[PDB]
Amino acid sequence: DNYADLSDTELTTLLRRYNIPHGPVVGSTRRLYEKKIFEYETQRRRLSPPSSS
Repeated sequence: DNYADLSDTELTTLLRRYNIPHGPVVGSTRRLYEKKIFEYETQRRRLSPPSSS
């Protein structure tokens, strides 16, 4: 998509706009957040658990 142009704000606008379980946006767990954000919009996104699993 474009995880080589956006900056931190967008990460949080992509880790806080969908509400992905993200804590501190640090280097290590930086891609894991810009990477969850991939299926989140191309096959899955929330599908929260209505009953169990």
